[PDB]
Amino acid sequence: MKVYKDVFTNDEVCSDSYNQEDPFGIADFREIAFEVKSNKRIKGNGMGADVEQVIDIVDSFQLTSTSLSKKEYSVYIKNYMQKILKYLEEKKPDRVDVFKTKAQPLIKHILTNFDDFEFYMGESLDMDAGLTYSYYKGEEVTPRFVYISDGLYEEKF
Repeated sequence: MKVYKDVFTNDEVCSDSYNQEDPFGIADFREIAFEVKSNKRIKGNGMGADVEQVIDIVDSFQLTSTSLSKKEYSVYIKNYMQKILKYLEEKKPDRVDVFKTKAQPLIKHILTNFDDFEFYMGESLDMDAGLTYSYYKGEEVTPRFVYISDGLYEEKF
């Protein structure tokens, strides 16, 4: 089973146990991002309850939700993109051009719709590493999680 890890913290944030789809249903963004549909999970683990309802992705990869102002996010994302580009030049130079080119419209899409998102840090809680984005599509009852693929690397157990 293949797992996806943040290139900076090495936290696991997704895996092939989840089917990947086009981010926001936009095929043109698949080149640098993908999304997965989450589902409810019972007792994944305050004073407790008998039936603890959680989101499978969050529980599985031990993600922690985090809130932040739109301005703080714009600052964070500008630096995170530079950090990824620096990383790509050093380890995956063939991705440098697409990322630089395609990142802008994806980020502009997120910013334009900033209030529709929840954000998640991985296990290391590193505010400088990648964030996983979550949103509810139409009238769906569980969220979809979007990942910026160049900020991740693949690993096999």
